[PDB]
Amino acid sequence: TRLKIVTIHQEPFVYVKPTMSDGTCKEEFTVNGDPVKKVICTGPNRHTVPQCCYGFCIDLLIKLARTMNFTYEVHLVADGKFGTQERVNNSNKKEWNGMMGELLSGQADMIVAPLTINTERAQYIEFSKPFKYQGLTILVKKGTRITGINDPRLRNPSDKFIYATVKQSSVDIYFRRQVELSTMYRHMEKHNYESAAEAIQAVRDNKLHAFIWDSAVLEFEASQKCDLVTTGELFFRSGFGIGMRKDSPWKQNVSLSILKSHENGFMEDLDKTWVRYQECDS
Repeated sequence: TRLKIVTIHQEPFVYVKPTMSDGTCKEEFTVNGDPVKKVICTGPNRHTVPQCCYGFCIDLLIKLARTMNFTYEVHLVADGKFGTQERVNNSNKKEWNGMMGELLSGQADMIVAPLTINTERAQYIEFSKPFKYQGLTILVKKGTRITGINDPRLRNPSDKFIYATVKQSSVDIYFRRQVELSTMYRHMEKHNYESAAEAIQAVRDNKLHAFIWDSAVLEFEASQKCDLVTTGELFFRSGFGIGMRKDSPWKQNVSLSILKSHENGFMEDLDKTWVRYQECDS
């Protein structure tokens, strides 16, 4: 009877850590001194095992479950991707990968993660109203001089300045579905990473010069690591929403909960707990 919730590792929305030797999760406290709420999330470490999950989206999940009175089980997307539609098995048959695919196949009943709301996905699933308003920006090593998405080193691609995004993500599609961005798309196609964490590390290690990704994630990362910065103003706006199959019995109630959370300070408090609370030190 409990909902199968699928999520993905993506700080500060979802942290994923090993359980202690006894199988439980380490007792930690937020910046406010409150216990950090932790849930067991099974997924690849390959090898699939129980792990500890917490963060902005986990607090949101707990709030939704309480408000809507439902039980759940959380697992991390098996292929580690957000989701794009592609031909499979060397055929012309198209299927969605990532969390999108799991939701459509029934492996998941609800996607609770920093999932971007876009038109392509909305053609196959239903989204709640946005639980977070953000956009796209660019992450670079402090010192790198880039104006933004219109910088010549991005518009006139060269092996001297490498940039990329994450494979099978909404950002990949944003560029793929725009002829005006064909040159850029062709460049990133040869450099895209499997996960945001790896791309961010690459920028830090000087192996990737620019990482194009969600501003909610990049601004947090850049604000916690003083060697990393973002290019400032977002070049596109998008929201994160809860994902459900079309004609789901949870759609209306999920959006009602999100509305209330935007109205009473709950969402704002999540930002003060998980996003803006301290200076760089990582």
